[PDB]
Amino acid sequence: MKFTVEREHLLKPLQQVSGPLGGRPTLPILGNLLLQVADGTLSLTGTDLEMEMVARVALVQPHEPGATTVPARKFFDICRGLPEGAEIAVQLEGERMLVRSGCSRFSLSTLPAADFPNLDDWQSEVEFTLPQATMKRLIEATQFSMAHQDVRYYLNGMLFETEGEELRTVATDGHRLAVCSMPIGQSLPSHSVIVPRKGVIELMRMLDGGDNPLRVQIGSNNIRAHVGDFIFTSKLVDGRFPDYRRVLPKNPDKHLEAGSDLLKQAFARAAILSNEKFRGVRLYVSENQLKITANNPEQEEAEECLDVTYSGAEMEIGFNVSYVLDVLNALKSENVRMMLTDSVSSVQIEDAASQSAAYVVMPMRL
Amino acid sequence: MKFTVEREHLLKPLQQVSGPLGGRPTLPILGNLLLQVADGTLSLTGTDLEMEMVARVALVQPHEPGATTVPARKFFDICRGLPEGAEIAVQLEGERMLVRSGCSRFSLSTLPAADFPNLDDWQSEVEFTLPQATMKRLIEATQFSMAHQDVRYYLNGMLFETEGEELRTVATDGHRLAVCSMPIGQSLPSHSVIVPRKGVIELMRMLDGGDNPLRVQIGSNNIRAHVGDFIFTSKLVDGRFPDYRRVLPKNPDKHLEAGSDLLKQAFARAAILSNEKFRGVRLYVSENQLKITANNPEQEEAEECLDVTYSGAEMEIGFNVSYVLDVLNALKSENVRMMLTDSVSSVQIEDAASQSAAYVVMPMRL
Repeated sequence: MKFTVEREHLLKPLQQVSGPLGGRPTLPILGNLLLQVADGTLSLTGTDLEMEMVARVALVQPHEPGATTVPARKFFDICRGLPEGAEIAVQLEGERMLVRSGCSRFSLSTLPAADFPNLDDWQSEVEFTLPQATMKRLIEATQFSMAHQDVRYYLNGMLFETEGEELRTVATDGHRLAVCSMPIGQSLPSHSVIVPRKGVIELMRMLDGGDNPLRVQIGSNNIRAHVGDFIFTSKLVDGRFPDYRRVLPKNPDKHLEAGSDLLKQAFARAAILSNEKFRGVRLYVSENQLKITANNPEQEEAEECLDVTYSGAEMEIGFNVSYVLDVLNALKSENVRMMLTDSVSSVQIEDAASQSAAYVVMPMRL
Repeated sequence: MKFTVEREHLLKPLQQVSGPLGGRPTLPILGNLLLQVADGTLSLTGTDLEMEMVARVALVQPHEPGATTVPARKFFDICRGLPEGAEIAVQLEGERMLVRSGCSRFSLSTLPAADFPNLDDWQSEVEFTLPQATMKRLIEATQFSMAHQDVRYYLNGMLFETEGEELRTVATDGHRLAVCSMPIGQSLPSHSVIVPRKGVIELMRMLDGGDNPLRVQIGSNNIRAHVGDFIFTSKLVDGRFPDYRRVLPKNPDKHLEAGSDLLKQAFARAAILSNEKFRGVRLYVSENQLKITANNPEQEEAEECLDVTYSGAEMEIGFNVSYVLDVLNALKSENVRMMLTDSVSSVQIEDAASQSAAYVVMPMRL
C-alpha cells in the first residue's frame, strides 16, 4: 500500500474519522484508523463498534492498493504538525507505516487491516435527502434537551421522525422537551427511530452546512448519513420514546411575548440567587408586566421586573431556571413567545416568528 | 453604608479583588469581599490569607460611610449581568446588602466587616517603580519554569532579584531554568525574594501594560505592588533559591542559530513519537545542519532535518522535548540561538537578538 496526498486533502478526513474514537480504547485496534487504497481512492475508517465514520479521498498521485491500520492520534498529529501545503508520502513496509514529507520522516506501528472491526451490512428501509443546514438546525434546536446518562436509556439520544414530508427531531430528559420540524419536499412513510447521543453529536459535527446535500438511510437497526466524501453509520437505540404530542399543553389561553435577550438576561441574573441544586424561580404575569423572583436557602432574594406583551389573566408559576435559559439560548431569535395555562401546567416556548421549534418546560413547586 | 457607581467603574475592580478567592473557602468570610466607604472612596478587598488585592474607586455620586462583606461571586455576577452603562445603587440594610439597578433588585447576605481578615502592617525595605509592561515581560519570560507542587517549596514561586539598576526574575523546577533581566533606571540594593506562584500569577493578571507605572515595595516577609487604583500584597516564600549563575553553562563553545518557528515545529512533530512519560529526543549537530530524532517504547521513530547556522564541532545531545518547546513558545522571537558545550552539559537558549532572557535545559540520557 502506498499513496501521496497533500496535507490539506487529508486533515479534515482524519479529523472526521477520528470522531468516534477515544484516547485509550481497551481494545487497542479501536484506537487505530483503517486505511485502504483501492482503485483511485484512499478510504479512512474509524469506529467504536457502535458507530463508524468513513472518509474517501481521491488519489491524483501515483498509488498502490492495500490496507493497514495506524494509531489515529499520532497519525493526525503528524499530518497536522506538518507545514501547510506539505505533500505526504505514505508506504507500508513490513508492519511499519512510513510517512515522509519534506525533511521529516516517521515510522508508525500498525495492526492488520484484517483485524479491523467490520460493521455488519444492513438494508435501507427509509431514505431521503435534505440540505445539511436543515439537518444541522434540526439537531441544534433540540440536542441540549437530550438526557445524559439516564437509566431510561432511550432518552440518551434523539428521536428522528418522518411524517408526511417533514423530518422531525425530538429530545427530552423527562423534565423538559424540545421538538423541531422541517419540511424536506419528499413524501415519507411515518417512521421513528432513536439515534444515540454520541451518534447525534458525530452527525452534527460532520455537517458544515455546505453545498453537498445530506443523504440519509434508515434501516431497522442502523442509520447512515452520506455527505460529500463522508459516510457516517450508527446503530439505533431500542425502546419506545415519549410522544411529544402528549406533552404539549392543551390550548394554552395565556400568551406572553418579550425580547429574547432582555428576558434571558433577567432570568440569568435572578438565577444567581436561586437554589443551587433545584434552581427554582417564580414567574408572575399580569397585563403587559412580568416579574421574576428567586431566593435560596440563605434567604437571599432576586427580583426582576419587565415590560412585556401579555393578554390573559394574572398568574404565577415556578420552574427550573436552567431549563428556561437552555431554551432561550437555543432559540437565537429576537422575540420569544411563551404559552401558559396555569400554575400546575407546563409552559410552551417558541421563537415568536416561527413555529418550527417548540419547547416544553414543567412547572415546579417552590 | 451606601453608594451608587456605574457598572463599568465596578467590574474590573470586582474582577481584580476576586482574584485571590476560590469557589468555596472553608472559612466562609474568605469567599466574601470587604466593602468600605470612607470619604469619597469605595475600597474593595479580597484575600486568601496569604495575599490580598485591594481596589479603590472614586465616588462621584452621593454616598455614606460604612463597611460590610458580601459574597464575591454573586455580587460580581449580578454586576456583570446588568446591562452596559447600568447605575448600581447599593445600601446596607440590617445584615442584608441591597443592590438596585433599573428594574432589578437584589438582596445579599453579609458578614461583619469586623470579621474580615486584616493582614498585618509591615515596613518597606526596598522600593522601586517601573513600567507595567516591563514587569509583565519579566514575569512572562520566566513563569512557565516555576515548579508546581514540588516538595522543595521554595521552587513553587519566582525569585525577584534587584542588583545594580536591574530587576531580575528567575524560575526553575530543578530541571530547567528561566532568567530575565531588565534595567529600570534606579540604583538598587542587592536583594532577593521569592514570590509564591499564586502571587506571581495574581501580579501578572493585575498588569494591563498601561500608562500607570507599577510601584513595588519589598519588606522582610511581604511584597506589595501598587498600580493605578489597585494594591496587591503577598507574603514571601522562605528558603534559599538556586543561583542561576551556577546553572548557566561555562563558555559554551558551540553556537547554533535557527528560525524559531521552523525549529519549534520540527521539535513538535518529533515529540509525537517521543516517550510519553520522559519525552526524550536526540539532537545531532554538525556544520550548518541539525537532525532531531525521537523514538518510543513502541519502536516508532521520528526524524527531522533542518538547515541551520552552526559553527562548532559535531555532537549529539538528548533532552526532554517539552522543556525545549516551553522555551521556544516563551521566546516569541524570530530567531533563536542555542549555546552548547557537550552531550553531558546543559544547553542555553536565547532569542538571537536579545540577551535579556536566557533559558537552561539540562541534558538527558536516552
